[PDB]
Amino acid sequence: SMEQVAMELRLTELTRLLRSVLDQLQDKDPARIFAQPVSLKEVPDYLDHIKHPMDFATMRKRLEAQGYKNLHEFEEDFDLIIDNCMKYNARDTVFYRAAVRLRDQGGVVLRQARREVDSIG
Repeated sequence: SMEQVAMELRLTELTRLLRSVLDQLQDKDPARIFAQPVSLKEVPDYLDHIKHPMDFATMRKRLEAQGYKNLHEFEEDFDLIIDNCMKYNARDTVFYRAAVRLRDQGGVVLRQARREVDSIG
């Protein structure tokens, strides 16, 4: 149908906007602490601690399959990256501190993204 196509152009454009959001958030992680999944070879107990692991590469795979239906879904995954880290790692660690800084800096980007998603529809 023509409606299915219109719907698909919307999803494509949301994907476009989320790709730019993802790039901006990932720039706030210059140390690349959150770039890839936590290695189960190197942290064998990780899944005993963290039930839903997340990282920027895994988000990017979902993004490119148009797997985010709305900004809320994408923010959920971003928040997992931060929240998982702040639980697994102690306060006095470079990892925990990196997550705090990503959260604080990401806030600004996400605030305008919400406005853009509502505005452009």
